[PDB]
Amino acid sequence: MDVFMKGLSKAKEGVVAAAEKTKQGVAEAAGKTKEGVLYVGSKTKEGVVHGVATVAEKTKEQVTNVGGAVVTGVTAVAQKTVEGAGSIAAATGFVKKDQLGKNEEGAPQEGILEDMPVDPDNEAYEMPSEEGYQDYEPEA
Repeated sequence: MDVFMKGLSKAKEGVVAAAEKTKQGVAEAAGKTKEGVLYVGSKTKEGVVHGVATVAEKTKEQVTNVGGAVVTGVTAVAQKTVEGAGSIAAATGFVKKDQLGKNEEGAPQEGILEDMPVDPDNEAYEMPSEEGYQDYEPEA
């Protein structure tokens, strides 16, 4: 599924590039405007600061509520996905390969293989890596 991983990354890259482009365009327009300077906000700045402190306390309480909602979504999504996965496997009938009909076999043959068997097993007890080994002597 290397193609799926590549496609997933491609979409992520597009989203990042789009978000960055929009942010840059907005920042430029926000500073390009000279109306804000003429309008003046120094008086509102002090008012905004007091308002922000009040909002901050209100925001903190709301933030906690939002955090809980976010957790619920994560809990609800993970659980339903686990259940849906099981349902899919059940419908599939847990099959390694999808095939129809029976595999006909016949025409017996005999012969030998020039290439000896790989034999993954080393037929050796071998020592455990837990004991380890010494790379230095006590002398020095």
